[PDB]
Amino acid sequence: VLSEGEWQLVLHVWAKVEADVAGHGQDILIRLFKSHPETLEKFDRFKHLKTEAEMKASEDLKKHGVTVLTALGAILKKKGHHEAELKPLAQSHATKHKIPIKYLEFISEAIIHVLHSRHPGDFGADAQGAMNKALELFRKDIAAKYKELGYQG
Ligand code: HEM
Repeated sequence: VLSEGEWQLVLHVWAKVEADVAGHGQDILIRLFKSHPETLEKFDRFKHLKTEAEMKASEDLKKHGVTVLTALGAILKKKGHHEAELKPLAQSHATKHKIPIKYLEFISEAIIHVLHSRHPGDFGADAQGAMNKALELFRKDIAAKYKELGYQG
């Protein structure tokens, strides 16, 4: 679990991300779709995007970007009791979109990759440590509802 002090740095650096939701939303995705071209093939609305130029112009991504990073916001505030924000996401993620838990790893890798970029003196080590927990945790709760519907895979 995250201790009081552990959620506090998380909730802290996310208070910063709050500041600007969509540009953040931006990079993260470009960092999924770059490092793991496999992810891209999931998004039926985004695969025309060959290059990374194409991929920053496109305004339909940005606003997917906020969509995603809102869903993550709410889950976080609910620190550690989020088991009611999660259920919609776990459901469609398995059944509609047919996503691997391992792409929820790739994504989780890309987030942190980018709050080290856009967030020094709060996203140092100790923040990076709790942050990775609380996503670690995000996927465990996700992964376990997957088992349930039978897509631990
Ligand atoms: C922090 C990770 C993620 C979160 C919170 C997230 C959140 C959501 C939200 C709220 C939407 C719209 C509502 C819905 O369709 O259920 C969405 C759509 C979708 N998610 Fe995610 N998603 C996540 C991770 C992933 C991962 C990494 C992939 C792919 C490798 C993925 C692929 C999809 C797909 C393809 C859609 C359908 C897009 C469309 O046609 O509108 N998601 N997800």
